[PDB]
Amino acid sequence: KGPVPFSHCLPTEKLQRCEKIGEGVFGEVFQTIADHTPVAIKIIAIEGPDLVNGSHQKTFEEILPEIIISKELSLLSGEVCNRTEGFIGLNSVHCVQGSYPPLLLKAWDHYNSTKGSANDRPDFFKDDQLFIVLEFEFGGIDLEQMRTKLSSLATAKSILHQLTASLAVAEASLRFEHRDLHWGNVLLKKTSLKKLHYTLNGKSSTIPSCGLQVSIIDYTLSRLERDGIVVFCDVSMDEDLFTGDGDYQFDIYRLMKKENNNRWGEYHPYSNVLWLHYLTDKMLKQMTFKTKCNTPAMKQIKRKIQEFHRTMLNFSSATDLLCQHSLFK
Ligand SMILES: O=C1NCCCCCNc2ccn3ncc(c3n2)-c2cccc1c2
Ligand code: NA
Repeated sequence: KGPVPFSHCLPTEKLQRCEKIGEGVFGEVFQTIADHTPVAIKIIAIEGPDLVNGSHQKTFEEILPEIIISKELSLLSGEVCNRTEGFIGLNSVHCVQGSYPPLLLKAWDHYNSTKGSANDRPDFFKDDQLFIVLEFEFGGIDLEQMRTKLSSLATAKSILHQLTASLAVAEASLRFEHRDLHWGNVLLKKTSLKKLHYTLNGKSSTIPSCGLQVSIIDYTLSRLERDGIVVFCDVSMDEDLFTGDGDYQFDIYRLMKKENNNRWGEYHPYSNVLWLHYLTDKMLKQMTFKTKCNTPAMKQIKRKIQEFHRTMLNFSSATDLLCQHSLFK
């Protein structure tokens, strides 16, 4: 039948090792260890009548899109014709019932103390409350938190290339749009591989890693389709999403709406190009590299990224960028 107790997904040892790693209107994301293996746990309240972080809770039906999308993107690491590891593994999904575990509140508190939270402390849920718990592969640390930690603009180039490739592969296989690819949703993890591999419509290629593997996460707003069945988040009646300021990020939401005429069911892979532009913009303006571009070779990489910034909005998809933009030649 129905939901399982929190303790089914989060036994004592696993709860004791939880550290909060991020948040959103949806809820909370923690890192922990499951079977000696780091994982990320995303916890979303469903079906209740309380306001949570300023919104009503989703119904089970309303969470299925994100579950579906998470599974599809996870599957791309093991496909053949259109293959990428540039999203994240989905290990499990559960529906749990209970009040919020005190140990997760303790982790929540530590995060609020050190980084600050925009969320309601999740301590008001009763013992009949339902949640969806998604357990993901642990993908490393977000680009925003790594903004002063990267080696050089060659590393930035790798990151852009990886992101563009991953998005292209998902466009080709799934008519995917991420739709919220701010720099908090780009993860970086060390790899000893010198080259990373992807396959796009049957053609395989490689990207120099610069020692990092990128994972694109958080599919709250994402869209895709399969066999003409579209799965998406309909934000056509959201006001607040389109009225932010203070960062180019908030312009991207408005520019998406302009591109799609507020019809979020449609496929508009230009949204992927918009997010990639926003990300290039962050690379050129808000990162501090450990090695400056004061050699001719590194200056040259900078000029290519500036050229990418200046021209990429004339491309129609991540696929168009990957296949045709001079940056990737
Ligand atoms: O919805 C998700 N994230 C939204 C909040 C940002 C947390 C960003 N930081 C990290 C750090 C490491 N990891 N590893 C996996 C994930 C993850 N997230 C992850 C996976 C799927 C969704 C989200 C997050
Ligand atoms: Na990944």
